[PDB]
Amino acid sequence: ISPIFQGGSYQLNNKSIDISSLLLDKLSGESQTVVMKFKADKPNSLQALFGLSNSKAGFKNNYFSIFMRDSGEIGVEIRDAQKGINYLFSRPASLWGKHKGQAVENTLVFVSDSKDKTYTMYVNGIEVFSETVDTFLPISNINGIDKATLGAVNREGKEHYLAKGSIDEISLFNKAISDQEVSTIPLSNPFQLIFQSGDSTQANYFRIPTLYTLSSGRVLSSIDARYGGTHDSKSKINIATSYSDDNGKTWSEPIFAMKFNDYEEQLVYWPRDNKLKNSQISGSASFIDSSIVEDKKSGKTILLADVMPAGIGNNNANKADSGFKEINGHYYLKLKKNGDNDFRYTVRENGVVYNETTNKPTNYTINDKYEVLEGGKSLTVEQYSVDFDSGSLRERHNGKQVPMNVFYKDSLFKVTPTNYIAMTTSQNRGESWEQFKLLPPFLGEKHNGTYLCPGQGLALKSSNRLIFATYTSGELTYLISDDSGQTWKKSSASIPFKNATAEAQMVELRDGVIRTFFRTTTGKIAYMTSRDSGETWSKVSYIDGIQQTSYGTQVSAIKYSQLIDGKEAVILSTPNSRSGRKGGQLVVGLVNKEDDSIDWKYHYDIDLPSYGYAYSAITELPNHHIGVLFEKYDSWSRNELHLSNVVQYIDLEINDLT
Ligand SMILES: O=S(=O)(O)CCNCc1cccc(F)c1
Repeated sequence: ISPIFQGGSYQLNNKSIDISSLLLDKLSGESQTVVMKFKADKPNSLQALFGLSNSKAGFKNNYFSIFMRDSGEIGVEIRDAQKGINYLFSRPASLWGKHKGQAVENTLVFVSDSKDKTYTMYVNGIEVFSETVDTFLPISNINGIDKATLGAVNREGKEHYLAKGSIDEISLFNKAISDQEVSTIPLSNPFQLIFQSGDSTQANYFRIPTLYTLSSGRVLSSIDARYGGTHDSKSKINIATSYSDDNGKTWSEPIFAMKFNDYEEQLVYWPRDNKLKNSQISGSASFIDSSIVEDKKSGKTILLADVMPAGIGNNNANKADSGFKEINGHYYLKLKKNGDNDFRYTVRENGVVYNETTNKPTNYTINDKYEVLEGGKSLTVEQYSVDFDSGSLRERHNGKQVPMNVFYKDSLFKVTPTNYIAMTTSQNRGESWEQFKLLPPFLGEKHNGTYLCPGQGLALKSSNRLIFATYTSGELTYLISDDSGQTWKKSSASIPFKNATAEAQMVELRDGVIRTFFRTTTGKIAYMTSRDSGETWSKVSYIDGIQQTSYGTQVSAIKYSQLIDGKEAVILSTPNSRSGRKGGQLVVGLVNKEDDSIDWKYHYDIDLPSYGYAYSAITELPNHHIGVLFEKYDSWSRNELHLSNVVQYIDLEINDLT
């Protein structure tokens, strides 16, 4: 079906455009599709792009509108006072504003389907909502519609929700076009998706992106594949990876680097209403916060992530217990058996499960995958699936058996309910990953483990040294390996905060000189410096010229390979805002070789100051472009939970930044 109306190049300059004559008598039947290509790089706080209204006295609540907010939220209202219907459907963080300083053409498709009683909205090729109702209201079946309007809604003869922007193309159809037909509509996106809803991970949500450029030129990305909405652990989360061999143009189907099987990998539409949005998968083990590095010596890729046993997050993790027991020099994972009230077992050498009460070995062993064997025979547990069919979250057995893992709720032997760090390696640059190993405790038997800083580890250019930053109360705890990650030692660096989420990322300014940038609770990004390849660390300083919120946001950083303005250059990625996670910037700093101080000379705004930007990953692509994979939404805001396809990838050149 071809359009019943088609128009274009409308400038919305705080003055509505009447298209009633052109459109109203074209609308027929109960199903409609609106296709609109529009720009708004300077939107008003709340504005309507398109309206169908009853403009008469006493019918101010009889209208259909497509509206947007300066937060990037998109939505519709469908209202009829006589029918007593006031529908409002929307999703935050659905829009782009600007890319490389030019207004982005957003492609909006809204489908109003009378047969399925469903309203569906897509923006930039992403389905942002699909709502089914019991009582369907066709958009031109509103009582007394007499105006079709661009850039406002006409209510009682006056202009409401006046817009600033432009509509380059608008088409309407007297049909609810299919999901297939929608897929064929040309897009003008400034971004790409690496991970996305419906891909091989089957997670509907993603958080905590990473990027790392490998020596072969392959670019590797890791991420939290988050199943139970966007909630941190406790939840179900796996670590997924994807790579690009063509400088970020295309990406491989994801595989898992770290995954648990105690709960099904389910693509679930997590509820966003206030009563249910804090529903949380409460009995699954999870991985969270990955970080990547490449080792030149072995050629291996190394990935670490936090590990959380069933039902555990940072909120309830046993502080005061590492989960290991010291036996004269060595660290052994503790285990609690079904029915015991204490942890009377340890995993000794060769995975042998050992009874600490009688110093006796058992017939149980723990394999490489942390699965429980009895006499060489693999034990199993029944898997769980989750659903909201009952009206609340239900977690229940699904009839499938999976290998029994000591991180599981249903396991015969269970680890201490605290946080761990695991490592996995790849010998094929991310085509497959090994079974993970737990790192040993670094701060003692009675200290819970540190938290990995997501993003990149650091491979010093002039040596074999590998470093992963981690954080805990009162310090950064750098984990250092000189033997391809086979053994690790810690290097502790005091910071003047208690309990900070001090997510830290490192750059090598020059041989042996490391600057670490980190999240604080002060509203400023901090930094410290090592001049001996991470053995010792300076006191903490703060960057002026960038603002973060009181709670802070992860910051990513790289040392650029090429000189800028004749100087060594560092690039920082972070929100720049004291209010929320928004106003994303890449900030280019030039190093003063007199004292290694940095002058933050260029600020590149990734999109509008009001549009969301949270955790991020940055890398120098082999062609010297800059790749950025980032949460394009406010991942703190309690209004922006459980959004799909907001972690997005862009390609930039240094001349775009400067
Ligand atoms: O600042 S945010 O709230 O967006 C993310 C912080 N997540 C920290 C964390 C890290 C490891 C395990 C957890 F349960 C939680």
